[PDB]
Amino acid sequence: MNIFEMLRIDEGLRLKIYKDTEGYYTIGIGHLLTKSPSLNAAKSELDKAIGRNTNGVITKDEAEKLFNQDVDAAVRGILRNAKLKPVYDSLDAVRRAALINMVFQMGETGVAGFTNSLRMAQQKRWDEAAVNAAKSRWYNQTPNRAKRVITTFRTGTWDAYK
Ligand SMILES: [Cl-]
Ligand SMILES: [Cl-]
Ligand SMILES: [Kr]
Ligand SMILES: [Kr]
Ligand SMILES: [Kr]
Repeated sequence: MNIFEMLRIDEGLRLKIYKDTEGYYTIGIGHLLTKSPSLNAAKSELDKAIGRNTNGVITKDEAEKLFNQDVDAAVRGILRNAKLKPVYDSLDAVRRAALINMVFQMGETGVAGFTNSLRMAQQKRWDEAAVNAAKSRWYNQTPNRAKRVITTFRTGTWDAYK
């Protein structure tokens, strides 16, 4: 199991523009197109992303390309975030994956806000931090995913993903 496999399980794969749980236009493997209501806006954003006239549909290949990019940007964002980088570096590899997952899903920003947990996470207080992260809109909104991610973070194993 690795980060790609993990997020691929958590975000799925859709070839046609769809709305996420939040109702935002998205495509591929969790590739948010836009926050705007405009499906037109969304095709435009899509076209620009792919470099062609998609007409709201991409191939698998295209989807995996956005995904590679998105994973990559997620990692690089972490590493340029001053709050984040140090937690990251302190982590073992499974746990690092958990952090990247959250960052991909919520942004450096949304993640920036788990300060209380993350501190505990920097401290190796697996249980404490896990319980605190649970007190989050994040968890209440996508409890099953949230659960898998928090378990991975806490245990440092992929059990949740088997
Ligand atoms: Cl893009
Ligand atoms: Cl979920
Ligand atoms: Kr955390
Ligand atoms: Kr955690
Ligand atoms: Kr966490």
